[PDB]
Amino acid sequence: PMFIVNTNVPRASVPDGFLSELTQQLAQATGKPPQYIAVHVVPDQLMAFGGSSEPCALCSLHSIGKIGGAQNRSYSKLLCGLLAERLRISPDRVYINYYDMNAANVGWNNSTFALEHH
Amino acid sequence: PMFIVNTNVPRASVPDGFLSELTQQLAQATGKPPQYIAVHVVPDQLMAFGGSSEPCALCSLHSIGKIGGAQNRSYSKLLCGLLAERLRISPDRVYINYYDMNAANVGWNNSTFAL
Amino acid sequence: PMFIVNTNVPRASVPDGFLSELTQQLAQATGKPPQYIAVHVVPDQLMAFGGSSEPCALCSLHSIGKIGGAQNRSYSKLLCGLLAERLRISPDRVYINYYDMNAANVGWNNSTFALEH
Ligand SMILES: *[C@@H](c1ccccc1F)c1ccc2cccnc2c1O
Ligand SMILES: *[C@@H](c1ccccc1F)c1ccc2cccnc2c1O
Ligand SMILES: *[C@H](c1ccccc1F)c1ccc2cccnc2c1O
Repeated sequence: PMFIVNTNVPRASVPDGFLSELTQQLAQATGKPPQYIAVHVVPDQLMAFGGSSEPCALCSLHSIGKIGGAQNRSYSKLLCGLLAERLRISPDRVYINYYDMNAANVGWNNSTFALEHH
Repeated sequence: PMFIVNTNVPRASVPDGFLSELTQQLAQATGKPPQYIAVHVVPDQLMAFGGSSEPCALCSLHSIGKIGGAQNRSYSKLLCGLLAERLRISPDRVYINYYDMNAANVGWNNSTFAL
Repeated sequence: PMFIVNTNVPRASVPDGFLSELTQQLAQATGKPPQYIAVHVVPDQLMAFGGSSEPCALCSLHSIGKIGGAQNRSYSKLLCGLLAERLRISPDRVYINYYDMNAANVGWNNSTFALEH
């Protein structure tokens, strides 16, 4: 699982432990061990949301499975809550794109997660 | 809908009004209200296109529907036109990835748009 | 085809020649002419892999076709090898998302690559 946050919030406003908190929370939420989880936060971005440059975030979550209607709603509540609490971004100025990745289309460690066939 | 531009053009070369013009033109082209539209411009990037570092752009447009053959060709004309005029990037050094998003896969305001 | 690398490795550590080597190696691996290949490298990123801030990279490769089981494993070996050699990033701290794009969903030069209908 991989979570990316792009925001116009300044770098100094990103709490020091934010990456670890996202990692732990995403581990719990996805049921995947933390060792698999990647997080990427990009502050100070030039963005508009609804024509306004008030604090906002455009995000993506990639996962192999564990993606879908009810699950995604749960992720949104969790992640909007963290962005609101830690970065002070209103949940209605956050977008999160969810991607259900096929194991064959995720590369890692010189190979992919499609190990079953040649 | 959501549009991202990554370019090696310097931030200083990004004109006042650019984000707003993108927002307005995207609202027009996609038919979605301006309040929906998110735009994100990332200048000063380390990029090569065809092995050359002349001005170029790599872009994406996500949308719930309104993605398709003729529509995408129309978006490309619109967006390449703007990037050429405003950022002086040649249209043949722009790539735009189009994504048709399912509403259940776009999160917003503590939920998704399937709800 | 376009390849993006986001990494917490500092810009100073990105070696002269890196983008060009990516460009030429990707042309070779995809069998596509270099003229088509776009590369984008983003250093100095605030990111974690497994909760650790040791060097890591999150990457993507988009291609119209030439995406699939064996091909992607080959791309991974190639690109992890280059990231390891050039940026000193361990292959097990690299993720690469592969996207098989439809020609109708890739814009270029005022249009797309779907010209048939
Ligand atoms: C999550 C993940 C991380 C980076 C890019 C794309 C992804 F889907 C993930 C990583 C590894 C993994 C191994 C086995 C089963 N599932 C996995 C993931 O969902
Ligand atoms: C590769 C490519 C570049 C940018 C975004 C998405 C892509 F798939 C690519 C570029 C151009 C092209 C022309 C004809 C046939 N295939 C092509 C590609 O795969
Ligand atoms: C715009 C949008 C933003 C991020 C990802 C994908 C998108 F399409 C958008 C926001 C909300 C919305 C609601 C209903 C129908 N379409 C919508 C959009 O296109």
